[PDB]
Amino acid sequence: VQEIDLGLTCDMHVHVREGAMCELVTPKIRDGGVSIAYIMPNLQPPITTLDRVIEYKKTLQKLAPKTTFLMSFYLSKDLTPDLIHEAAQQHAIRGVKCYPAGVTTNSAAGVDPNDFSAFYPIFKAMQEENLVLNLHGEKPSVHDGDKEPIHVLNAEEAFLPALKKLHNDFPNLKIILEHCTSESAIKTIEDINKNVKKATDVKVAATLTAHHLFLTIDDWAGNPVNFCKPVAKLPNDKKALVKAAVSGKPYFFFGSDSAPHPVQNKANYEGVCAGVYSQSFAIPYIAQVFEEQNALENLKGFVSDFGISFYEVKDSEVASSDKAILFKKEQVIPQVISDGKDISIIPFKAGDKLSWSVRWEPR
Amino acid sequence: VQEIDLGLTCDMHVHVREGAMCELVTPKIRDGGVSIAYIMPNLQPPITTLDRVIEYKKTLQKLAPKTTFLMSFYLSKDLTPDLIHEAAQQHAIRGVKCYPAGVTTNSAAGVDPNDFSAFYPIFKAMQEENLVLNLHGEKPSVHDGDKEPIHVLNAEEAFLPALKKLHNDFPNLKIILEHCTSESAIKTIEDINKNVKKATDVKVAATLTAHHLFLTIDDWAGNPVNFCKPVAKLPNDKKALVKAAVSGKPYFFFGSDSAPHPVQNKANYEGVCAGVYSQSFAIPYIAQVFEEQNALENLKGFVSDFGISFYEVKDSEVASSDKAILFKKEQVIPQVISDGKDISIIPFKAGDKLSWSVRWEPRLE
Ligand SMILES: [Zn+2]
Ligand SMILES: [Zn+2]
Ligand SMILES: [Zn+2]
Ligand SMILES: [Zn+2]
Repeated sequence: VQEIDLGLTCDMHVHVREGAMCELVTPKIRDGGVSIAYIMPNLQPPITTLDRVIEYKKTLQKLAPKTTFLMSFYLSKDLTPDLIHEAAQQHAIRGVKCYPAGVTTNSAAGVDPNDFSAFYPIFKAMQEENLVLNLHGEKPSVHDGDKEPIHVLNAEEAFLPALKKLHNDFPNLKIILEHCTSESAIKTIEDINKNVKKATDVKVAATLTAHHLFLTIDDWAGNPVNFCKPVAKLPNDKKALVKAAVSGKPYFFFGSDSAPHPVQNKANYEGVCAGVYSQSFAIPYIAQVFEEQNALENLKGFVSDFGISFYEVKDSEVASSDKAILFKKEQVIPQVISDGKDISIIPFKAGDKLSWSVRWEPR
Repeated sequence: VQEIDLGLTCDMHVHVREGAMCELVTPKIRDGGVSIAYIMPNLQPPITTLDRVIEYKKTLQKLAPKTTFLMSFYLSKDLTPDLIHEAAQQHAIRGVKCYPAGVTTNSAAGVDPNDFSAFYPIFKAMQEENLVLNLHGEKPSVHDGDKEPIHVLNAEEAFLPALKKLHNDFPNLKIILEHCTSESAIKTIEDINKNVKKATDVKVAATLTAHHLFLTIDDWAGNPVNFCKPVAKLPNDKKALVKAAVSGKPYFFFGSDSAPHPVQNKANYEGVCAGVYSQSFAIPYIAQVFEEQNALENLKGFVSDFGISFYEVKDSEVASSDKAILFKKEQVIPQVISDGKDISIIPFKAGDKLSWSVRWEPRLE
């Protein structure tokens, strides 16, 4: 019967796809306890045009009238500085998401993190419009050449100098290292923020998923349902991520990277789709971690305050002022999330018990 | 055509299962270029009795009369020193294979490698009978307690102290660290063999698979068909394995760990079966590596000489004196291996090119 008032919760890294999948999962943002969602653009084809991002947002709002949607473009050679200014001036986007080519779902149209300079006109326009640059910070794999090989376990660490160069070259650009998975990345974000004294001083932040606070390599070795990018790494990495999430620092906040796939796309003998589905119980998953760490006092900062501050979400843009309330009523995660038609998704931690449930309080 | 006479080739780590799968796969030992096969025992139930291992060998010999079968027991709670002596004296087994409990396929009846002491009477009997102790050298994963976490990436390295203690405590026992996957393991096998002058000096050997000479973690992360145990690890590990395989050292030789699974046991969202199926093109896979490494002169040692020497295979045990001839005919690995009934297997490197092919020639002398 214990309750925690989390206010206007934020999930700053959401995939809702299109079609019937989108109709199934978009109402789960609210059901999982999230008021505000930052919507990723890696559709097929990626979202790179104004009319597409406008229609997509209106489609989400039709499906969930109480959810606040922040939208993004997919970083691509199709983008122009003029397009960035137009989209920003119409409040059609809040940021631009960068996928390195080949590293994850629908990243074939993505970029080379060896030649980010080709997108400096875009970053310049984003900086002028106070838009956020979201990075999938993994270098593409390479096992040859003059250089130490890059593989799924060190690809994030190998990306960190690209992060530092972007922050150096665009010091007023807000940049997010999305879904951090390595101890090395946590330390880099902390070191970048060494001189920050209030939350509004943060320019470079990192999001943390629910599933990387639980998983290590042992959990997805043999279990495609736990396979995502960046891959869950070693116990020392998991410990560093959990310490960061409960740290109370303004430069870490919640982004689930909830990535829904129909079960048949996870049960492949080759080319398994990467992604973990956590939307249905997003805030309860996080509460489990914060309870185990005796850090529930810091839950609201991680899932509400810090994301709102970083994205400068105004009360005038919220779709609903309802507050998310956690209450300590145990529940069992179902085996599947289904639309009763052709889509079944296996949820993260299917079959496990969670100590907290989430409801909504007006005003 | 360029040809290499590989003679009596051996694959010292073979799974052929039972029933219809066995009927499909056992003929592929010969088709893949292998004369001598060491047959692993992790059946359901595991092979732990004399009559079972005798009847199993008879089944295999019927399916492949020209293949030489060396048999093993599974290291289980039920094994007794008297049974080791009995099976050895009847030439019913050449060794005993140890699976750490829970680490891989049909390992639930296996051991705790943290307390091997309960099996020391078995190892003493094996040592007296000159039987080989085959180790799946991985410690089971542990994430609780206060000691070192163990996970799929360091479980082999974590096992290496256990290997050294067994070698120290049973210095005359032939021991194989099966399917090595880590640079750490290669270094340990190399240092155990620091003072070895000829092949017959080797007491502790290691087998290397075909697929660990190709694969890294990147290749199985989203590809269940490439998932096996021990998992393929980092590029630095694969570098060490390939260098060991072409080293010409007598303490490394070929064991495929070819592990057939029906495709439906790989296309799972959880509990993907561990194992790569390499039998159908076993020797051509290895030839690919030795060619790319410019070490084809060392191929015969890796796939024939060293395994025959370590297991002390005699001409009198040999089911057929046919010689395996590698010839430089490019070929394309199929997408599926099937029996035309209910079984389809995805072979290793399905769809790829191989520079070599294999055929058989009689001994005419
Ligand atoms: Zn991503
Ligand atoms: Zn994502
Ligand atoms: Zn094994
Ligand atoms: Zn095996």
